[PDB]
Amino acid sequence: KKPITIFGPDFPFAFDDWLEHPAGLGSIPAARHGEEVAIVGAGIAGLVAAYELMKLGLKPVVYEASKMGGRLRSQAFNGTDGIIAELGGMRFPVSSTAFYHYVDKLGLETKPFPNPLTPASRSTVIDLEGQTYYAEKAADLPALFQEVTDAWADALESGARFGDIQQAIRDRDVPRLKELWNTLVPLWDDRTFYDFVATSKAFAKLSFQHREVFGQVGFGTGGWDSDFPNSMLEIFRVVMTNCDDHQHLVVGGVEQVPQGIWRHVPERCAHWPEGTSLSSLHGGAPRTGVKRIARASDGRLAVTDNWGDCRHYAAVLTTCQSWLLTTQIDCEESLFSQKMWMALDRTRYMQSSKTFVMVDRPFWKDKDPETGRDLMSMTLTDRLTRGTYLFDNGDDKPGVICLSYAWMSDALKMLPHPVEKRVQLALDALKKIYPKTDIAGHIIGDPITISWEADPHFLGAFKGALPGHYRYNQRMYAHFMQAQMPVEQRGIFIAGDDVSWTPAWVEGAVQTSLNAVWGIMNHFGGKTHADNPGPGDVFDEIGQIALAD
Amino acid sequence: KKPITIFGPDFPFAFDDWLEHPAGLGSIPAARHGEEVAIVGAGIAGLVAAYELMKLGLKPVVYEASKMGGRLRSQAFNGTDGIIAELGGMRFPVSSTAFYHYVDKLGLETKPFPNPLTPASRSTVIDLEGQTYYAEKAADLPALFQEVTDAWADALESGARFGDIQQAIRDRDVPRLKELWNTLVPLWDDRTFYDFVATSKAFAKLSFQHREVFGQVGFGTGGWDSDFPNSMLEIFRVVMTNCDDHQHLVVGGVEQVPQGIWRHVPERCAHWPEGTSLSSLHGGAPRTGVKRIARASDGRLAVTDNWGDCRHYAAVLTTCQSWLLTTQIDCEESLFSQKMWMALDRTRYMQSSKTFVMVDRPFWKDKDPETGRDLMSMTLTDRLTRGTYLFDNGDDKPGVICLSYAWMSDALKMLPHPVEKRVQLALDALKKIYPKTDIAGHIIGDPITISWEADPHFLGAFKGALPGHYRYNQRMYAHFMQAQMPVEQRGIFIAGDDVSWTPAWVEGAVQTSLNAVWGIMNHFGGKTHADNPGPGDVFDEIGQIALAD
Ligand SMILES: Cc1cc2nc3c(=O)[nH]c(=O)nc-3n(C[C@H](O)[C@H](O)[C@H](O)COP(=O)(O)OP(=O)(O)OC[C@H]3O[C@@H](n4cnc5c(N)ncnc54)[C@H](O)[C@@H]3O)c2cc1C
Ligand SMILES: Cc1cc2nc3c(=O)[nH]c(=O)nc-3n(C[C@H](O)[C@H](O)[C@H](O)COP(=O)(O)OP(=O)(O)OC[C@H]3O[C@@H](n4cnc5c(N)ncnc54)[C@H](O)[C@@H]3O)c2cc1C
Ligand SMILES: NC(=[NH2+])NCCC[C@H](N)C(=O)O
Ligand SMILES: NC(=[NH2+])NCCC[C@H](N)C(=O)O
Ligand SMILES: NC(=[NH2+])NCCC[C@H](N)C(=O)O
Ligand SMILES: NC(=[NH2+])NCCC[C@H](N)C(=O)O
Repeated sequence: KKPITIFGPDFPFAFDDWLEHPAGLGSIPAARHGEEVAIVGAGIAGLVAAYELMKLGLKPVVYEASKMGGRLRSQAFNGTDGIIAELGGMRFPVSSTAFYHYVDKLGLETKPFPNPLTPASRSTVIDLEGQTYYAEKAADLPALFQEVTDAWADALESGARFGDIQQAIRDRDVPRLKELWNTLVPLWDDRTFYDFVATSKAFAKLSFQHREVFGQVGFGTGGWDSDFPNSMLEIFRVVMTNCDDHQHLVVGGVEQVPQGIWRHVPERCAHWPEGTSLSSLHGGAPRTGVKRIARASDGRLAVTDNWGDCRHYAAVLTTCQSWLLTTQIDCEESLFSQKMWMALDRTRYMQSSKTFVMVDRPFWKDKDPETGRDLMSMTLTDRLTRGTYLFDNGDDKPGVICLSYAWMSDALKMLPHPVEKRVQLALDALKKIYPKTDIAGHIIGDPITISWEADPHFLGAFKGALPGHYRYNQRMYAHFMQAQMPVEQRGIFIAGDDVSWTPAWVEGAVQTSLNAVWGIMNHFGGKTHADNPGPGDVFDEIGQIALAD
Repeated sequence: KKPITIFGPDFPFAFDDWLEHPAGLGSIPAARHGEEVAIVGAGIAGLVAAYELMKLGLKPVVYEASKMGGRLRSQAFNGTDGIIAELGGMRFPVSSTAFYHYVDKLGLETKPFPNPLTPASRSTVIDLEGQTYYAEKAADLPALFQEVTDAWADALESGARFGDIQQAIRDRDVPRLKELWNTLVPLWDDRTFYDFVATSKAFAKLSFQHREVFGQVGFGTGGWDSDFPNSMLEIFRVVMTNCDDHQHLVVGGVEQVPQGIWRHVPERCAHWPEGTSLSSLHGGAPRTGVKRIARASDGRLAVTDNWGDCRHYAAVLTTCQSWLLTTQIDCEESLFSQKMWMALDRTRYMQSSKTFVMVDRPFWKDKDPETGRDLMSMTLTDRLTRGTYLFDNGDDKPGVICLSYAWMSDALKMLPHPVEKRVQLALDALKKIYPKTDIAGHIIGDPITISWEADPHFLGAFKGALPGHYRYNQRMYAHFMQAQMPVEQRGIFIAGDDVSWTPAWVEGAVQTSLNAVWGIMNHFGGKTHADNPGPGDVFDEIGQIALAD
C-alpha cells in the first residue's frame, strides 16, 4: 500500500520529488553568482536553505547566536563515546520525506523509536489514579482503553472524513485532498481539540473518566491534554499525516543532520569550486548572533551582529522564533506589513521539559520472576513524570532513560528546579510505580535536562496554533510569494517551525525552508527548471486556501 | 435598583449578611478556647480565616514562607510617602461584598479605578494594526466597536440567559438562580470561551476582524484573549457578577487590607482579653514557612517549619497555591483522598506582568492644542504593552503610570528581561502610539515590576479554569464539608484563589476562607447561632451541583 507522507494537506507539494529530481532546484543568473544572502539561525530550516542556496550559486552567510543545530540537539553523556541524549526533536515519522532526503544524503543510520505498544518497545505500563496496568500488546490493557480508541477513531471519521483524507494523501490525489481539507478549514479553525471531544457523539456517551484518561495517556500510546487548547486543524494535520506513528530516532544523534549539512560537499555546484561546503564558505563557523536588521538607504538590508559588524545583503532569511524579531532583535518596522507583524506577534509556544540519565545496562529487560513483568517499561502516568522512555543500545552497552518528558503545566512544574531535583522528583514518582525496581543503582554519568524557554534564544519548544489562527499562519506560509508586495517589504524571508502548518514536526520546518529557497531564487531573478517546477510555481494553484474577512 | 453582587451562582450564600449579622459566626465550646489551629499562608484567605477563628476563641498560628499579604502587595516608590504600585490585585469590583466588609471594618478609603470609558478615566486610546482611535466616551469610537459589543451582549443573552441570571442575583432568588445556573454547568464546563464565541450566531455573522478586535481590546474596555482558553463557565461567572465593571482601588494600597487585619483589635472576642489581635497572639509576626505536614501519632496534625520546629494542631488550613502541596511541601499522602490529590494537581496558572513608573504630575491631563486630545490616555493596544493605566493622585501630587499590564504570552515576552529593559520596551511602544508625548521627561523615582511565577512560592498570578475542570473545582470547593470523609482525611482544610470559582478575584479567596472557617468551627464541635446560619448549614441544599461520571 502507498505510504502516508506529510503531503499537505495545506500545500500538497511533492517536496521529496523536487529534491530528488536530477535537474535540481533551478538556477540564478550567472551575474548574481557568489553574491551574499543572510540567514538568521543555524537550525534545520536555516541550514537547509543555505545548503541549497549555496548549490544555486549564491554564498549564504549564516548567523547563529547560540548553538548550531537549533532545536535538533544531541548531548553526549560524561565519559562515554556516542551515547547521547536527544534534547529537542527525537522521534521522526517516516512520513517526513523531505527531512529524510537529507538524513539519507548524509548516509546516517536510524532505528525505530521505542514508542509504547510498538514492536520497538517490549512493554508499557500505564499508571493512573494510583493504579498500574502492564501491557505487552494493546489487548492486554483493560477494556476502557479500547473503548477510548474506538471513540477517537469514530470521532475522527465522523468529524473529519479521516479515511477519505488519508486515502487522498496516499495516492497524492491533490484536487481530492484540497476538496476534503478545504471544507474542514473554515469549520475547525476556530475550535479547540477540547471542543472537538466535547461535541463528539462518541466521547459524549462515554464517562468523564474516559475523557480524563484520553487526556493523560490517550488509549495507551500517549496522551493529548497538552494539545487540547490547540486549534483542531493542527491536531487533524498531525494524525492525518501519521506524524504520531512509525517513527525513528537517528543513531548517534539527530544533531548529526545539521552538523553534516554544514560539512557536506555536494556532488554538483553552480559557480563554486570542487569541495566547497557551507563550512568552507564561512571558514568553519556561522557568524555570531544578529542584533539588528534594517533597510539600508541603497535599498539593501543591513544586518548588524552582536559585535557591531554591519553588512549589506539583497536578501535575508530569518528562522529565529517570531517573538525575537519584535523584542530581542531590532528589526525595523517597515520590513513587514502591519498584518505580518500581527501574525508574528500572535505565535504561541508550547513548553517542554525532558530529563535523562544513562545506565550501565538495559536492566529493564530483566524479568521479575514472581510476576513475569519486565523490571521497567515505557511508562505513561498522571504523575509528574508523564512519559518515560527506554533506549536500549545493546546488552553490550549502556542504556539511556528519558525519565520524564512533559509539556505545558507539567513542564512548568519542573522549570524552577536544578537538574538534581528534577532527577530526584522523577525517581520518586517512578519508585511509587515500580516500588521494587532500583533505577538509581544502575545510573551512571551525569544527568541531562533541558527547558527550552529558559534559553534566551527560544521562547518554547515549538509553536502551538491557537483557535482562529489559520489566517495568521496562512499569511506567514505565503510570505515567500512576493510578487504582490510593496517594495519595502520584499527581499526579507521567513522559514521554520513557526511558519510551518505542523509545528512540532521537523518536516514542516524543512518544507518552509524550501519554499523560501524558491522565494530567494526568484528574488535574484532565478527560476526553476521547466521539468522540475518548484513551490512558487504551483502555489497560486494548490497553495493554502485564503479565508474571507 | 438592587445591586449585583458576587452571589453564587455556584454557591449563592449571602457571606455579607453572615459577617454582618450581630450574632457573630457562631461558637465553639469553652473547653476548646485558646487551642491552636495552623494556617498556611498570610495572604487574605489565611488572614481572614485567622481573624474570625481568633474571634471564636481559638488561637490561630499563621505560617508565611515569603511576604505578608501574599498577592495583595503594594510597593512604595523610592522616597515617597503613600505613593505605591499595586503588584497583585489592584481593582476591586463593588460586587465583592465580603472583601469590602474587611475594607470597611478597617476604615480604608477607596476610589474608582481608572478603567477605560469610565467617569474615572478622561480618555482612552485604542491602538490596532498601527491605527489609533481616540475616545472621550464610547460613542466616539468607530462603529465596529459598538457592533462587537452588541454581538457580545446578544451571545450572552442567547447562550446563557444572562438577563434572568442577573435579575435573580439582584433579588437574591436562590431557587431561580440555581435553576438557570445549573442547566449551564453541564453544557459549558468542557468548552472554551473561544468556542462559545466561534459557535455564537451573533459573532458568526461578523467579520474575522470583529472577533480579532474582541480578543485584543473587546469592545474598547479591555480585551479577552488571555481568557479565550478557559472554560466558558468561568467567564460567565465573571460577567454575571459584574466583576469586570464599577471597580475601586484602595487608597494608599490594598496591601493595607491584610496588614490591617493582622493588627486589628476586634470589639468582641470570645475567650481573648481586651486588646487582643492576630499580631499580639503571635508576638508580632507569622511563623516561617511550612516544610512538612503529617498525621501525628496522637491523632492531630504535625506541622514542621523551615527550621525544623514541629508543632501539633487539631486542624490545619492551607491557602498556598495548590502545586506547593504536591512538590514544595511534604504533605503526607494519607491527608487527602486520591481524588482530592488529582483535583489539586490539575490546577493550571495564568501568567502576569506589570510594570509601573512614577511621574512628577498627571501631565496626561494636559491638552494638545492642535488636536484637543489629552497628551495621553488609558491605552489598549495590540503592541506589547497591551494595557496602560494612568493614576491621578491630584494636580498637587505625583502620578503613577502602569506602563504595561499583560497576561499569558504577552507576559512571557517580558519575563526574561530586567526592569530597565521592560520599561524601555514599553516606552518605545508608547512612543509609537504617542510620538509627541515625552513620558520619560516626567518620570521620577524607581521603576517597579513584577513577575509572579518567577517567585518560588507562586506558580502564576492566579489559576485559570480549564475546560472539563468543573468536577475538580467542585471536589475542592466542597472539601470543607467533611461529614462523609474518612477520619484520616479530616481536620485539614483548604481555601483560596485556587479553591474559588472566580479565580482572579479576591472575593473568591475571602469566600472560600469563610467556608473553611465554618468547617474548622464545625471540626472543633462548634456551631453557628440559630439566627445566623453559615455556609455548611445550607451547603447541602444550595451548594455547587455535583456532576455524574
Ligand atoms: C522538545 C522538542 C521535541 C521535539 N520533538 C520532535 C519530534 O519528536 N519529531 C519531530 O519531527 N520534530 C520534533 N521537534 C521539532 C524540531 O525540533 C523543530 O521543528 C526544528 O528543529 C526547528 O528547526 P528550525 O530551524 O525551524 O528552528 P531552530 O532549530 O530553532 O533554529 C532557529 C535558530 O535561530 C537561532 N537564533 C535565535 N535568535 C537568533 C539571533 N538573534 N541570531 C542568530 N540566530 C538566532 C536559534 O538559536 C536557533 O538555533 C521537537 C522540538 C522540541 C523543542
Ligand atoms: C497580578 C494579579 C492581579 C490581580 N488583580 C486582581 C484584581 O484586579 N481584582 C481582584 O479582585 N483580585 C485580583 N487578584 C487576585 C487576588 O490578588 C488573589 O485572589 C488573592 O490576593 C489571593 O489570596 P490568597 O490568600 O488565596 O493567596 P495568597 O495571597 O497567594 O496566599 C498566601 C500565601 O501562601 C504563602 N505560602 C506559600 N507556600 C508556603 C509554605 N510552604 N509555607 C507557608 N506559607 C506559604 C505565600 O507566600 C502567600 O503569601 C490579582 C492577582 C494577581 C496575581
Ligand atoms: N499518589 C498520589 N496521588 N500522590 C501525590 C500526587 C502528587 C502529584 N500527582 C505528582 O506526582 O506530581
Ligand atoms: N502540541 C504538540 N505538538 N505537542 C507535542 C507533540 C509532538 C512532538 N513532536 C512530540 O514528540 O511529542
Ligand atoms: N501592532 C503593531 N503596530 N505591530 C507592529 C510591530 C509592533 C511591535 N511588534 C510591538 O509589539 O510594539
Ligand atoms: N477575565 C479575566 N479573568 N481576566 C484576567 C484578569 C482579571 C483580573 N481580576 C483583572 O481585572 O485584572
